[PDB]
Amino acid sequence: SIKTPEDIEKMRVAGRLAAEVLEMIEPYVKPGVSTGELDRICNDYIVNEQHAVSACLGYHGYPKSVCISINEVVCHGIPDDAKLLKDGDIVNIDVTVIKDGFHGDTSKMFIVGKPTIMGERLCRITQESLYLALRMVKPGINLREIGAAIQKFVEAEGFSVVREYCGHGIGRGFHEEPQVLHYDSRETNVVLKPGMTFTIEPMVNAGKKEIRTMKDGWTVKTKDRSLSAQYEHTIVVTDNGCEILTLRKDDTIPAIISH
Ligand SMILES: O=C(O)c1ccc(-c2cc(Cl)ccc2Cl)o1
Ligand SMILES: [Mn+2]
Ligand SMILES: [Mn+2]
Ligand code: NA
Repeated sequence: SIKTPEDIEKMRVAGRLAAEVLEMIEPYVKPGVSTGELDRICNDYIVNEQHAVSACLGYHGYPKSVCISINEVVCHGIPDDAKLLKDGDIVNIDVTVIKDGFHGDTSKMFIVGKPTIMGERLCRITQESLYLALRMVKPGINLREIGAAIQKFVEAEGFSVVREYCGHGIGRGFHEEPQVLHYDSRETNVVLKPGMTFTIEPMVNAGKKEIRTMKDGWTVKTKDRSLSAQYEHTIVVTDNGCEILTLRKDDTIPAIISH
């Protein structure tokens, strides 16, 4: 569907709130803190300050408000009061809030304590793959091209792209069409049109692409247990490019990308 100007404004508000949760939580992401408390802090902020609601809580049965994945955990890490961040960890906090019926979806990586070379690199490269994808977004381009570009860049680094998960259209629904693959697929055939709103959220493994789901029915780790990183932004396709709806102060890319 092509969001109307009214819907797009609502997406701007929802996206801003999602981004601000990530900005707000940053100071708390330090050695010693539990992912459980981080989740509590995020939920209180969303509910009490943003007067919004986490879209993840209860989604497909998801138990928490935000997803927090550490190191080898690829995605859907479940916040837990007994899981503490430690020096060297790379942590993804993925937020999705619903405000006035619309969803804002975004995640970023946080480096805890003293960063490790592989960690800094995996995170920087993963974000750059998101960035290069964003710089390609504009009417007429096919999503297949974007997924192809992300994969090419990532694999050039000797990393791999997780295939089981993808970006997605977003709006009044958390996950709407189309699917936004972060790799080249002969199944992908979607030409971008202005007004389309979707996410780009590549999951990149330092090692092999294969994954493993744990036994809590949610946590996903790399099969080989290598590090995995992810960054995500919600965007709206504009007439000559796109507008990042979930941009943060620490983002090193413009909100409005012109072509
Ligand atoms: O960024 C996302 O699109 C995202 C993060 C977590 C999820 C999710 C996806 C499914 Cl299918 C079920 C439950 C959850 Cl929390 O989706
Ligand atoms: Mn997300
Ligand atoms: Mn998403
Ligand atoms: Na990870």
